[PDB]
Amino acid sequence: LPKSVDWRKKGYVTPVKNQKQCGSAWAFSATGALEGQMFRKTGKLVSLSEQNLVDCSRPQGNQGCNGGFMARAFQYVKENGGLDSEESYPYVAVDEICKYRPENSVAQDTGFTVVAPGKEKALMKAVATVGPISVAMDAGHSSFQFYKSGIYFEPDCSSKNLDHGVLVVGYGFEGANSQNSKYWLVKNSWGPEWGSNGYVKIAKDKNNHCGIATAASYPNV
Ligand SMILES: [Cl-]
Ligand SMILES: [Cl-]
Ligand SMILES: [Cl-]
Repeated sequence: LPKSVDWRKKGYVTPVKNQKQCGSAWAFSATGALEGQMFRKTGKLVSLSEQNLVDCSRPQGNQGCNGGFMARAFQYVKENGGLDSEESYPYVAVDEICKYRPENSVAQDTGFTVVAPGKEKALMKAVATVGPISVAMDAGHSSFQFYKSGIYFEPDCSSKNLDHGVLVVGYGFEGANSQNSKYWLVKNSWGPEWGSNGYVKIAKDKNNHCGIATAASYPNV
């Protein structure tokens, strides 16, 4: 596998978004993964609608602004036959009536692939071969809220009890040795002002830190 990967440098990733006061990170994680796969398939980067997922995927088990899961979102896109663009179905950060319009669909998936649970090496293979990967993590810490620089490492982090969905866009390392001081490149949905331009480096190969490889998945397009 490559010593480092950064799908942002290849055009696969949209600018950082902001979920605001709605518990929809699962939807931003899912649109980010679908944006990358649609780019890999067509060469066009098109921002996708989180609101479409918030409003319409209750049957699949999502709860809108009260939480959800990325795999359930990919399930909805498969069952639904499509997903609207951000532009045609704008984000308003509250639960609303489903307004899915097939004529505005710009994405599709046939299901999704699961990374083996807990395997950082398996997550590394998927990031390297596929593109950006949806992942769950434990983000419930002030140290995460005020993250700014460096490789994030929080002793209080759980690898099992997770509460946030994010997007792994690559991986890398500090210094000249590719085998140490490793990190995951993670896209958040708290706006560009949060973190490092909306991104965070999470410690890699430090026993599945914050659960990054516990529940990872990507859409099949
Ligand atoms: Cl999931
Ligand atoms: Cl840094
Ligand atoms: Cl940056």
